[PDB]
Amino acid sequence: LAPLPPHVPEHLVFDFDMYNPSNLSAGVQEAWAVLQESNVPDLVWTRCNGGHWIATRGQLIREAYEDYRHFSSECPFIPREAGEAYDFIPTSMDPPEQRQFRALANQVVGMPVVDKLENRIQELACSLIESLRPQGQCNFTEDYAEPFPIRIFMLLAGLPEEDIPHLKYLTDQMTRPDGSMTFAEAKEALYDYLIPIIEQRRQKPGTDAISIVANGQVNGRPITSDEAKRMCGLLLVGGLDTVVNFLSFSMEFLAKSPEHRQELIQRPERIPAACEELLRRFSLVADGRILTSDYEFHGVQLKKGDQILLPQMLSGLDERENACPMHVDFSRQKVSHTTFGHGSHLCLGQHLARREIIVTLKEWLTRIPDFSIAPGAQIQHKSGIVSGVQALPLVWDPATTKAV
Ligand code: HEM
Ligand SMILES: CC1(C)[C@@H]2CC[C@@]1(C)C(=O)C2
Ligand SMILES: [K+]
Ligand SMILES: [Xe]
Ligand SMILES: [Xe]
Ligand SMILES: [Xe]
Ligand SMILES: [Xe]
Repeated sequence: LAPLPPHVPEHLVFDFDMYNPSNLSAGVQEAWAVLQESNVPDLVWTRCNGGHWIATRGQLIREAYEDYRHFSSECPFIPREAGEAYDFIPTSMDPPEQRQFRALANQVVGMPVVDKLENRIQELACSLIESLRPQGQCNFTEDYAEPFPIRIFMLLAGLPEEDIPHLKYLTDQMTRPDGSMTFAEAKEALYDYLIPIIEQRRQKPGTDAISIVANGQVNGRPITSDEAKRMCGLLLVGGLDTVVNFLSFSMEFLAKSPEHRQELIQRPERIPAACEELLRRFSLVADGRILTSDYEFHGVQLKKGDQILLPQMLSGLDERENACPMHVDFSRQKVSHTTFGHGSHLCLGQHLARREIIVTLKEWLTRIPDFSIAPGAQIQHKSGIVSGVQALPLVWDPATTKAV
């Protein structure tokens, strides 16, 4: 616990630990949702992880993401030493500077690229699920959730699959550190990996995502090698952690809810709507901003340099945004969330993520329509910048499946 700063009033101190929150055994989303009980203010300070503000309601989260002149992305991670070392592009830049790098990043993960990968995405999903289907069981996080999105990303980036354990280890240290590595060490290891590859693909340009970034232009002038490395590293982290973790929350839910499986089996055209409602309920990202100056925000004096967590996860769990927010309703009329962020840093990979989610749901429910959590298993979650599921043992009767 870190000393309460002079300017923070005692009545706003809620000691939430974003990397190990108290109620984690109830589920990670439920654990973060304690910040939205009736007694907790819209905006609290925690003395954990070096001390920082935490906006607890959607209205505040949205407002702060919109207002980049006060809430800068120059230092977006907690703790402060991670935020300070964080220099990925475009996330560590504010508009106007940030904008030129988004266009280039859209070339490698945008909707036209998803469209092109659509065949290989469908093929991999079907191939992984068919391999599992006759077994009547799997360790879902390791047997599908990791390989499906990771192999697609490695394909797109033109990187060998033998590199996956190394890269996955590093990305995990940046979002859910286990203590062995600081954020800055993990980041420099990722850069060290990328540097020779970026140099090779600048000499010998190809079709892969690293070539496209490394040989690209930003508003009409050549990207530097340094800029290319800082963008490629961001893309790697996005590719190796987000969808991986979200698939496991979604499948855990479906494994526990037969009526929700039945709804999608009966009406598969609802799968896109169900993806969105699962993105609200099992939102999993929480990063933030740093104050560029002293600023009074919703009755609370913030000091220049203060860090504020603006949990993208919380907005759609907010009762004030969505009635009965812990209930999953595929017919929910207005699904309101900030799962893919908000403002000028809106997720660039969201079209790829939705596609992978939708393809997974359709292809899993076609072949393995009925499945359950393995008898006796208690599923454990983990919290951090991106929250996750430690393991997800599933079982089914093969007699109920169908090869397609
Ligand atoms: C379930 C899947 C995903 C979720 C929930 C998610 C969430 C987010 C969020 C909340 C942000 C904004 C962060 C901020 O404002 O500081 C973001 C940005 C970003 N994401 Fe995603 N993401 C997902 C998948 C992906 C994938 C697969 C990629 C592929 C590389 C990706 C690439 C990016 C990039 C490049 C940005 C930065 C945009 C900018 O700073 O201008 N994301 N993501
Ligand atoms: C918070 C994010 C999900 C977003 C894309 C990858 C991630 C970990 C970042 O550093 C920016
Ligand atoms: K920084
Ligand atoms: Xe990518
Ligand atoms: Xe990349
Ligand atoms: Xe899923
Ligand atoms: Xe389905």
